[PDB]
Amino acid sequence: GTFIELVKNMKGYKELLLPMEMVPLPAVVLKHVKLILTSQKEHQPWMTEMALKADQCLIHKATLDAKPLIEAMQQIILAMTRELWGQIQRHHYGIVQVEHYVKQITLWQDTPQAFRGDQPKPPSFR
Amino acid sequence: GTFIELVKNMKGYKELLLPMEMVPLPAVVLKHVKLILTSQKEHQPWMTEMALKADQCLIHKATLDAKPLIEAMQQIILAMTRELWGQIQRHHYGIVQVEHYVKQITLWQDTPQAFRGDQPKPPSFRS
Amino acid sequence: GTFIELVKNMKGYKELLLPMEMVPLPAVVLKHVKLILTSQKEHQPWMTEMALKADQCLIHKATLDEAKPLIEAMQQIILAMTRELWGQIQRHHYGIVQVEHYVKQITLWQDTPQAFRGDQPKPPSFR
Amino acid sequence: GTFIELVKNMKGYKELLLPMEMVPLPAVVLKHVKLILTSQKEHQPWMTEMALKADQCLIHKATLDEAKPLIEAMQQIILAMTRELWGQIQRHHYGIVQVEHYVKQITLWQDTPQAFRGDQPKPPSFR
Amino acid sequence: GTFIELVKNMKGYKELLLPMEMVPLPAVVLKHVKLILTSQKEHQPWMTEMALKADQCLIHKATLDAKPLIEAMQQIILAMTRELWGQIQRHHYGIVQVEHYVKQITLWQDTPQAFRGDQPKPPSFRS
Amino acid sequence: GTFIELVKNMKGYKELLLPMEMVPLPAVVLKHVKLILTSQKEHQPWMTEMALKADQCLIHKATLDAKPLIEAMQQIILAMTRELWGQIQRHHYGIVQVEHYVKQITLWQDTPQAFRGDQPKPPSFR
Repeated sequence: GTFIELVKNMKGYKELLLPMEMVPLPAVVLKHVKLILTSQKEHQPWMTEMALKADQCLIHKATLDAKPLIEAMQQIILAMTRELWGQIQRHHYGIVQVEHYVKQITLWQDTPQAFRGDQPKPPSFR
Repeated sequence: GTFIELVKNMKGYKELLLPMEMVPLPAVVLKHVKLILTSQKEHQPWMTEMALKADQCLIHKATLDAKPLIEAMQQIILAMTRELWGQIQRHHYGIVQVEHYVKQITLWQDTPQAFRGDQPKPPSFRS
Repeated sequence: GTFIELVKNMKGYKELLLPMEMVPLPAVVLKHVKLILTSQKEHQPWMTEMALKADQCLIHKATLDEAKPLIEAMQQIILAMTRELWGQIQRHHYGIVQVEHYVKQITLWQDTPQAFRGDQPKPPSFR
Repeated sequence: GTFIELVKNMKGYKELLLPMEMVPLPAVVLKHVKLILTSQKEHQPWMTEMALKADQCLIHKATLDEAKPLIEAMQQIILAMTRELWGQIQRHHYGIVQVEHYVKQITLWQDTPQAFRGDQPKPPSFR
Repeated sequence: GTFIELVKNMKGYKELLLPMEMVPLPAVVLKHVKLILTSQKEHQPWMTEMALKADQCLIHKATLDAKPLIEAMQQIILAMTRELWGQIQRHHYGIVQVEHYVKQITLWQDTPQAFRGDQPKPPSFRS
Repeated sequence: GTFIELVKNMKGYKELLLPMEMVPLPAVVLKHVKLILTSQKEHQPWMTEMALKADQCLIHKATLDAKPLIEAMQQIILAMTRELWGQIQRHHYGIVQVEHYVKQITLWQDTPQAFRGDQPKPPSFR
């Protein structure tokens, strides 16, 4: 995964992916995909990326129907699901709000529990 | 493939992926990713998207190092390269030029081989 | 800390050391050093000193990762550096006045008996 | 020095490290720390960081004053700190531009063969 | 090759050297050097650089007139011609045009042979 | 080496290479290459020439690990080192200053020792 490491060291880079624990489960994340694609018109390039991304999860899920080999796919599904959910948040809240929101989550989850305070408020559907 | 099928059944859709017979090998495609990512400044959102797909492809290749599982994964890798390779040409030529170039190949490929003629050349690089 | 004693009498002096229990583990502290450096667009002399200070911790981690007195001595140096590094991160993220003002409230809040503490003080907003 | 690599590409960056042979022994370096602090009348944030940095050396001196790898490791940390402390002393006494400008002349002067070096470069005036 | 590797890992880098499979033979390349150098006026700094490389290549060829030594030198000569030949095209076509022409060959060469198509032509000569 | 002779007979040509004796030793000359390339940004065409030139010396140096054949490489290393050092001087002092400085060196080194006087002052880092 050296490719992402190079980007993470670049100038003006802000992470847009939530921690694995905070990411929803599969399937339920896919439900939001239909609520966006089916409810959208005037196709745009980003809509194809999500479709070409969501369908990969289904193929991996269908593969459930070597165990170390199988374990790799399960991690991949979570990785793709984490990436896929980021676009869903990017679509609802835009891009700027997600940048600030993700930054606060890290601080609240990094400081010791004795001084965290309260979980930061997620952004609004503006 | 239902999700991609829905997108194709839309208005304003423009396919940007070349036929599988023209995409380079996975190793070659990853080579261009490093050159583009390494020689870039002022990180842009699309750069992260390209990197994430490259990371996913690497994991599958490492996993290769159960026949339905093995055979199915190979198809995913080929699809991943096609999606990633088509995104590279957007950076080199441009999305507008890619549409015509992909469209030209389709008519050229669909035309009978007897009178097919010379293959059209790729567009000019983005300035 | 004889040098520190030479700074207490100075007019504009402040105690730039958060409680030892407040700071997280060294690994997490270094993680936020990259984010502040990566996010920053321009350059100031302070970040260069910050970058060098963090680098020393990694060598100490690698170096640490009859000898008990020295092995224990290395840990104390690493922890002390983390507090100083963690102080800069907090002050930059929130502000010098807010951190010092916040520290006094929480420091007194813990001292007050639990039967009358009430609620914990206001955590500074990221601004 | 991965963090340092993140600062080289920055526009306003300079190499703030004099040659190891140029700096004196640690004891002499700490001696001039008091003079700059004692002479100074007002307070700025930089001296507070300088005071803390010097204090760490004294603990290392006391701490240093199968164990060979760690004992040798402590010496390297002390020497590296002295260069950074010695750099600040020189820049403050003479100036940032003069020190960097002077370093290049002397660095090249030594490289030139003795048969054609001539005379040593100009030592910066105390101003 | 560390030094060249460092340059490739920079921003604004543009490779100007063709693949070794396309460079002419060393004798042919030296032929163009004489024509350019002989038919020139108002000596320019780049002219000296081209001449010096040509002189170095000649010495190696004369030296040919120990297998690791002999084999290693032949690789140097081929590299020398590639570096020298790439510099000739800068004078004929131009640096800007060379970048695209070299870039076009890379995509053309990387594209699968089945659908590779006609080889792109060189740019127009500098006026 | 007839190629350089043709250039040396051209109009408006000024030598920028110091005598062999005044040129530093190898390796130490290479140290300045790193201090320039590693400290440089916004790659420029000349930076590639130095890299493609310095690396040749390393290959020749590695060859140390037929003696008339070997002697040829040693002379080549000095020749390349002399050429490589000229670029280093050209980078620090520019081009105009080096032209004048090299000219004075020749006069001081050509006149008899009874009338040389003092070695000319090398230029400054302007």
